[PDB]
Amino acid sequence: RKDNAYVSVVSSNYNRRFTPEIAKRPKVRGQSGRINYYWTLLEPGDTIIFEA
Amino acid sequence: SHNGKLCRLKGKAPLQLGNCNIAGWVLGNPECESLLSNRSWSYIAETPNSENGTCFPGDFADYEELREQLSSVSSFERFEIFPKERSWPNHTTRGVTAACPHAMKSSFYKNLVWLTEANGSYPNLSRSYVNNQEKEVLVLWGVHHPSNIEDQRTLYRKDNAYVSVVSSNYNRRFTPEIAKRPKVRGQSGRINYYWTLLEPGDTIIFEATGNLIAPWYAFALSRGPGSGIITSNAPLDECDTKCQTPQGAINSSLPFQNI
Ligand SMILES: *[C@@H]1O[C@H](CO)[C@@H](O[C@@H]2O[C@H](CO)[C@@H](O[C@@H]3O[C@H](CO[C@H]4O[C@H](CO[C@H]5O[C@H](CO)[C@@H](O)[C@H](O)[C@@H]5O)[C@@H](O)[C@H](O)[C@@H]4O)[C@@H](O)[C@H](O[C@H]4O[C@H](CO)[C@@H](O)[C@H](O)[C@@H]4O)[C@@H]3O)[C@H](O)[C@H]2NC(C)=O)[C@H](O)[C@H]1NC(C)=O
Ligand SMILES: *[C@@H]1O[C@H](CO)[C@@H](O[C@@H]2O[C@H](CO)[C@@H](O)[C@H](O)[C@H]2NC(C)=O)[C@H](O)[C@H]1NC(C)=O
Ligand SMILES: *[C@@H]1O[C@H](CO)[C@@H](O[C@@H]2O[C@H](CO)[C@@H](O)[C@H](O)[C@H]2NC(C)=O)[C@H](O)[C@H]1NC(C)=O
Repeated sequence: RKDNAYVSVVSSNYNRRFTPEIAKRPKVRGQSGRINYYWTLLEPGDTIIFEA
Repeated sequence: SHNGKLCRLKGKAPLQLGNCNIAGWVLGNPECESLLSNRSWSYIAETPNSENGTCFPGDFADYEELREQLSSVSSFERFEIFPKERSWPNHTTRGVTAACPHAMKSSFYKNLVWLTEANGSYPNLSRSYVNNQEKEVLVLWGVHHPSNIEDQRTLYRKDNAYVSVVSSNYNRRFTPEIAKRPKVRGQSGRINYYWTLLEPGDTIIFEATGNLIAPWYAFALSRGPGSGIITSNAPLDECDTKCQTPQGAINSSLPFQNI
C-alpha cells in the first residue's frame, strides 16, 4: 500500500538501509521478482533493531 | 643471454597494443581503430606508458578484474549487439565530443552510442538481448554525470533519470549525480564505464529514462590454456621461440635463468 518503502537494520556493528527497486527481470524459477538475503552475527550483550 | 626482441610463440603472433591500454581497446578509442578486427593471438604486449585510454574522464569499474579475465583469452569475435540505425528510431544517435579528437575533428568511441533528445522529447528506453553464440559475450556501457542542471535539461529533458541493467547474474540500478568538478581534458562532466560477461543462454535487459551511453559492439571470447600480458619496450620481429620475457626471448635447455 505504499509506492516507497525502506528497511533499516541497526546494531552496534551493523547499520544498513535498504530501498526496494522495481524493474522488469528475466524469469528464474517462474518468478520475476527477487528477494535479497542478508545475515549478521550478534555479540553477547548487543541489541538489534529492525525498522520497516 | 636473450635476443632483445619480442617475437613469435608456437607459430602465433602476439597482439601489440601499441599506444592503447586495455580501456581504449575494449571501448573503441578512435586512435585504436587497427585493433578492432576479428583475430587471434598467443599473448598481449603493452607499452609501459600508454596514454590512449578513456579520453572522456570517468571511472572504469573493475579494471583489474577485466585485465585478469582478459589474460586467459585466445580470440575474440567482434559483433554488432545493437544496430545503430535500426534500434534507436526515436532518439538522436549522432553524439560527438571535443574531448576525443580524431583527425583534427571531434568523435566518440567506436563501440558505444551517445543518445540525446529527438524533437524535444526523450522517450522511455527498454531493450533486450539473448546470447546464442555458444560462448561468453563481453558487454560494455556507460552512465553520464553532467556538470549542471541546464546541461541535463537540454540533453535529456528530465531532472531525475535512472539506468537499470538486469541479467541472471547482474542486477544493478544507477542514478546520475550533478556537481561541480575540476576540469580533466577540458571537460567537467563525467562518464562512468561498466562491463559484464553474458553466459550462453542468458538474457540482458537495459532500461533507461535518461543518461545512457548504449552499447554498439560486443566481443565473443574464447578461452585458452596458455597466454598472458607482458609489459615491454622491445621491437617485434620473427622467431619461433618457446620462451618469452619482457626483455627478449630465450632459446636453451638449462634449468635456470637470471634475466
Ligand atoms: C542551493 O543549492 C540548491 C541545489 O543545488 C539550489 O536549488 C536549485 O535552485 C535552482 C535555482 O533556483 C533551481 O532551478 C530552477 O528550477 C525551476 C523549476 O524547473 C521547472 O521548469 C523546468 C522548465 O525547463 C525549461 O527551463 C530550463 C531552465 O530552467 C531549461 O534548462 C530547459 O531546457 C527548459 O527550457 C522543467 O524542466 C523542470 O522539470 C521544472 O518543472 C525553474 O523554474 C527555474 O527557472 C528559472 O531560472 C532559469 C535560469 O536557470 C530561467 O531561464 C527561467 O526563466 C526561470 O527564471 C530554475 O531553473 C533548481 O531546481 C534547484 N534545485 C533543486 C534540486 O530543487 C539553491 O538555489 C541553492 N541556493 C542558492 C541561494 O543558490
Ligand atoms: C592519444 O594520446 C596522445 C598522446 O599520448 C594524445 O595527444 C595529447 O593530447 C593532449 C590533449 O588532451 C595534449 O595536451 C597533448 O599535447 C597531446 N600530446 C601529443 C604528443 O600529441 C591524444 O589526445 C590521445 N587521443 C585520444 C583520442 O585520447
Ligand atoms: C567478425 O566475426 C563476426 C561473426 O562472429 C562476423 O559477423 C558475421 O558477418 C557475416 C557476414 O556479414 C554475417 O552473415 C553473420 O551473420 C555475422 N554474424 C554475427 C553473429 O554478427 C563479422 O563480420 C566479422 N568481422 C570481420 C570480418 O572483421
